[PDB]
Amino acid sequence: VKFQVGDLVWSKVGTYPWWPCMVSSDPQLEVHTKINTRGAREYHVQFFSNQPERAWVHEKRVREYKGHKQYEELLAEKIRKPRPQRERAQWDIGIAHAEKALKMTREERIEQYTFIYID
Ligand SMILES: Cc1cc(=O)n(C2CCNCC2)nc1-c1ccccc1
Repeated sequence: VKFQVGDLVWSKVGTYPWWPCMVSSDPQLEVHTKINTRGAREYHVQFFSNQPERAWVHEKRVREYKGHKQYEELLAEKIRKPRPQRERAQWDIGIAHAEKALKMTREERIEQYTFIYID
């Protein structure tokens, strides 16, 4: 286990670009990490954005978030894909939250950002 609740990370999921997140406990499993049905470790994350979104993400697609400028180093992991405006706008909002979260303590981030789940 490389990440704990409140850690800031980048997550790469499906068709989405590397996205700023906060590791969090799954609202049902009450764990932030697990071994999946293929035998691989995953982490539970909240994506930073205007709309609350969460996912279980494979450990190979989770990276420590040190700052927004790391994005260039992640793409590298010339021909470049364009940045679709609608997604770019949502990603910019997410990054603004992650940049504010970076200035907080782990306890502050947990208090400030942990989602509330309603049945
Ligand atoms: C980055 C990302 C990956 C990703 O897998 N999902 C899923 C999560 C479950 N619900 C469907 C969408 N949403 C996002 C996302 C995009 C923009 C704003 C916020 C989050």
